[PDB]
Amino acid sequence: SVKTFKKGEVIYKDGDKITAVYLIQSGGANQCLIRGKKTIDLFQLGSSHILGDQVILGQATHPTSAVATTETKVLEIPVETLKQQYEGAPQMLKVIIKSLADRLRLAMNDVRSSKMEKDSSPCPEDQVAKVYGAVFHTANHKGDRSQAGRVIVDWNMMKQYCQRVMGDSPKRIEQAINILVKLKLALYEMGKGPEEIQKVHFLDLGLVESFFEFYQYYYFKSDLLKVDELCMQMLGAILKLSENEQPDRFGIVGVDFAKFSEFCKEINLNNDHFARLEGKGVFMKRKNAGSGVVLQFEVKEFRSILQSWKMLREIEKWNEKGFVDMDE
Amino acid sequence: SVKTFKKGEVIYKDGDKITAVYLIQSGGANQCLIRGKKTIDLFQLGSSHILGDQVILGQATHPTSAVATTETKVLEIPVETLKQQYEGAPQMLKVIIKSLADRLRLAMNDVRSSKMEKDSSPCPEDQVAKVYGAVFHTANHKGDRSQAGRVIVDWNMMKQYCQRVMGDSPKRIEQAINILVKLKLALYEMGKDPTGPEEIQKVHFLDLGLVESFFEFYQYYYFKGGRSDLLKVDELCMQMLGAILKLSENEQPDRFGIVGVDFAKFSEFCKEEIGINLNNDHFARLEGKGVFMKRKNAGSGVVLQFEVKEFRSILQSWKMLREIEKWNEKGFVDMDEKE
Repeated sequence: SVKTFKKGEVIYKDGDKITAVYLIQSGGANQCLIRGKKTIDLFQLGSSHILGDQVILGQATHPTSAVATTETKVLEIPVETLKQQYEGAPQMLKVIIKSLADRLRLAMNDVRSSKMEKDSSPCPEDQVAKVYGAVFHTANHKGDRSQAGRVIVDWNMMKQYCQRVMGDSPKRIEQAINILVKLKLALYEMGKGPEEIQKVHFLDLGLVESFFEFYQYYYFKSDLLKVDELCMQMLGAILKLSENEQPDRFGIVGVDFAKFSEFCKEINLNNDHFARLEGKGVFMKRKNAGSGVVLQFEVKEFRSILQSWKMLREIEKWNEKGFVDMDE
Repeated sequence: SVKTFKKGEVIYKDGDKITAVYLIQSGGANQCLIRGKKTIDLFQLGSSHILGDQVILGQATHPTSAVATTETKVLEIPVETLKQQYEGAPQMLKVIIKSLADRLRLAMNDVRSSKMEKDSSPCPEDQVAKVYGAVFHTANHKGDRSQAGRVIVDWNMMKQYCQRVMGDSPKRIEQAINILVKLKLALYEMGKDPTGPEEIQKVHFLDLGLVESFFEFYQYYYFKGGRSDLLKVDELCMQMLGAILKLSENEQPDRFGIVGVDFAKFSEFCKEEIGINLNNDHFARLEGKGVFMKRKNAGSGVVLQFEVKEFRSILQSWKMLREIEKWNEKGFVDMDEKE
């Protein structure tokens, strides 16, 4: 009997009685604590690991939760089989196994109590700039640059550098670069029984530097770093509307109020939506022409603002959930 | 046979080959890392635990030292007894043990890792390469290069970019740059704020290459493994390296960078200047610190080949390590020490 779990499926929840013992034959199980919508990662166990062996200690309940990180095939072992095979082991191996499991228990205890002792959140407000900063400088100093504008960095050669020289968890680093690839700002070269990432391609570091400079500028001194979904929806709606208009000499593209008002209804535009938009950074140069009022603006400004807003939105998605989902 | 240790006795030291395996029948044994005066307590095991069970998975050297915390009685078990008892065990028990011990290693590393975050010392070890990697990069990416040979950085901009993008307390950054200034590798442009005791306005980095060399050295030797004594700057080794780099100062290197020094002159100006006869033991020390040399019998005698760049960078990094130790002790960097 082998059990096949799909990616993201719950193998067992914290508190459930151990009905069988799973030997991971392929894939990966994330031992964690599913906490409402947040999922605090504990450990990642690949093949030849045993889940639910706590029954050796006489335990009846799973201490942690486990989630499949990939299609995970495990071998189902009857609990009493493992029980009677441990009870019938030579005395010294019994002592060694009890000691090992007991110490692992204790270590699991401090781990859970520590991971929750501090860091109330994945990506704290005081680490956004810092984190990406790390990424940037790493790719800016140790990356292959002889290509058409993309910077290639060995995955391990970054998991090292960002953790030793920059002081950043490789998990948070991977999640930030995951946000980058989800916004088609970066790419993942993969390969290598198992399949792992070998390199990472950064299409554009400039945007990364712009983002962390902007975040560190507003955060260390806000009403702009709170991304309002309505304002983003409006910014993205007007950006598409102004996509065809001719860029001016100074680069000011206007939009007739008629089409805009209609689009917004796609609720009812008034000056309060304008004011809510103002506090988010985007300013509208209102002008009067024969066609009525036209909302002139610079595209070099509004495009960058929408980008940084998408960045902040993905960071909020990272904080609310605990990780970055790239399937949607 | 049962061995009875008194409170304080060392059951074994780290690095010692496991010759025996002790089953704690009573008492307790603290597992730690004895390094001179500093003692890093890791984990404590009482009765019904086996010390030395790591030999199953092929450790063959003790990962940590073990000291008895009270009167402790242990049963001595031969290593080959346990190894043969394990190799003849069912494969199910083997995979159970392997998975258990690997998961225990993972959780132990997660505990030791999150404990070093609580370090309150001025410049923790695991932070050294982070502090300079932060200083260097900032000065390398925001510094004004108008004056040749040096990189000028505004002081407030330096502090802010280190705190907000590199995540470093401005006090620690200031003390690291103090170490830099003290070693003639940086300067401090003094201005008068609107308030006259003067005030740091800008910092001049005379040599960022040395900074990168040092933090690469440190990141490469700190995260290596259990052998973390390569960072202990040995006064005996530093004196000898300074002596040999003072000797080989008028030699021209070829495309590899190597220069020579008469083994004669080296030993003679080593005994008559320091006070020791050069022998094979001293070189066993500088070899374990990172100082390797090529001996070749050609012409006048045995000549010692080494690239001056590597040895001078190691000497500067040794200065750095000694200053970091002084900083950790005093709490600041006395820029007027003057050894």
